[PDB]
Amino acid sequence: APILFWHRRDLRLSDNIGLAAARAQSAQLIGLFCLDPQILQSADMAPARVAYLQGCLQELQQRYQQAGSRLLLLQGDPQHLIPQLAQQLQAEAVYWNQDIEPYGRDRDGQVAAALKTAGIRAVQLWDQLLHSPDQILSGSGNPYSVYGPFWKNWQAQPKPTPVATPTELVDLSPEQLTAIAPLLLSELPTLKQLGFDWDGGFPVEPGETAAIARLQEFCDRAIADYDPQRNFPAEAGTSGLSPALKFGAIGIRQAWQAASAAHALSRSDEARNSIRVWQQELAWREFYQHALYHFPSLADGPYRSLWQQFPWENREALFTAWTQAQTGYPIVDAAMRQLTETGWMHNRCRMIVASFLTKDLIIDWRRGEQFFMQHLVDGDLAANNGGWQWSASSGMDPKPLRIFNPASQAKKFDATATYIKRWLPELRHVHPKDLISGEITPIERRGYPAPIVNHNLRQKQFKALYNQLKAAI
Ligand SMILES: Cc1cc2nc3c(=O)[nH]c(=O)nc-3n(C[C@H](O)[C@@H](O)[C@@H](O)COP(=O)(O)OP(=O)(O)OC[C@H]3O[C@@H](n4cnc5c(N)ncnc54)[C@H](O)[C@@H]3O)c2cc1C
Repeated sequence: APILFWHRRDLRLSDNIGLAAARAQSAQLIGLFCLDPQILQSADMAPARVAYLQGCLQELQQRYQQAGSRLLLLQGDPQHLIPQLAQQLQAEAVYWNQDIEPYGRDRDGQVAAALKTAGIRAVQLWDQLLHSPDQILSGSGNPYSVYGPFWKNWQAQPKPTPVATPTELVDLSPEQLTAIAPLLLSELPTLKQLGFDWDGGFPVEPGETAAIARLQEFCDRAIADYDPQRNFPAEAGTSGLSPALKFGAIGIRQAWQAASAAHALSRSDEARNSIRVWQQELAWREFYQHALYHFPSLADGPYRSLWQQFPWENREALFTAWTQAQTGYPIVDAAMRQLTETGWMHNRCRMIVASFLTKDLIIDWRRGEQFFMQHLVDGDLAANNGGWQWSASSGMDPKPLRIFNPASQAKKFDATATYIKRWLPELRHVHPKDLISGEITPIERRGYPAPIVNHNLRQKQFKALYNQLKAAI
């Protein structure tokens, strides 16, 4: 009677809540991962993400072998294959860590129900969050739609520490392997076999080992300057751990512990502040994940009533130029180029290009949300939807109407155009002054396009549409 542990976005053996809980029940612990066609074949899957995922799985296969058992690989529909696998193995139970997204939660409910019908226990525990969505509630027992109060609560809650890595596992026998032979893939498919290609690199190399190494390195040095270095795209001031957190190559308790230890080690007020600021970013992460959990309709698009009626202009040609980094706005194009070429973008840049697509181009932001999901190595529904709702204050933590001025943003966060010239080398000959203002002479512009829109006119247009709608309602 073995216990199966179903991995999804927790591709590591260390600090894994459900895995550690399973090990406490049995040493005959076998891991499994199911390549779900509804996920892998989605038009919203990003090649960079498949590449990172695949790399994480290669290491996980090794970790299980070294631990004493193995990682089973399946390809097909979870609610059909997992119960069948469990039944063929006469599994005592199937464990996994809970999801916050609509698809995963619906899927899990079905798998759990199928397992129950088969008389097999299903244990679903919280792992990817320091505090589950049901632990953080207002005085009236309700979820938060405003960040301030959420943080006040979240910050005061006792923090959990990392759990133990399972050891001394017992592998499946030949007879057990024969019983499940039909449900398994003989080996982990290569990226190319899956029909994907990616050669743009990663913010952090794939796998548990690389993630843990990055966390330690960051907390050992860079984290001390996080504030204000986190604001400048030209600087490598952030952790680059986003895909590791999205796929769980690193445990959230490990991340919190490393930062906490660095804070206790530091004797500098500035360093301590920088570390606290990084820790709060983890809080923002939970704010958006808890929001998606409590208000799943957020995934459908503009949340607030007014925004569900916004008269998006939707000029496809403008959207296309945005996707191809041909907007004529240096700060925006450099950012879009970084995204398509490397699958990652500095947060200040995500804010900048999002504001541009939504406010300047006036394109339904779901188009941008989707493009980001089709290219981000860290593409995450909760954080991505949170970022795009943010571009219009159409969801959680709404703020008064505001429109970023690309030139103002560039001058403030890329004052010497170092980031711009880095991703737009064909403009390295241009003075930072003009790259920031976005006013480049045709001769020095070469093949670089002219601005696709006039910011002042677009800003007036967006405000006019907003004010007219607000009045009509
Ligand atoms: C339009 C838009 C889309 C976004 N899309 C994503 C996305 O698909 N996936 C993703 O994980 N984040 C997204 N972000 C949030 C963000 O830009 C980062 O998580 C990312 O830049 C991570 O870089 P890092 O790992 O170096 O972050 P660090 O600065 O080192 O922060 C550490 C961790 O905190 C979390 N984090 C930081 N900023 C935020 C935030 N604003 N919201 C949620 N989590 C945050 C991430 O897990 C990150 O790895 C989006 C933001 C915007 C404005």
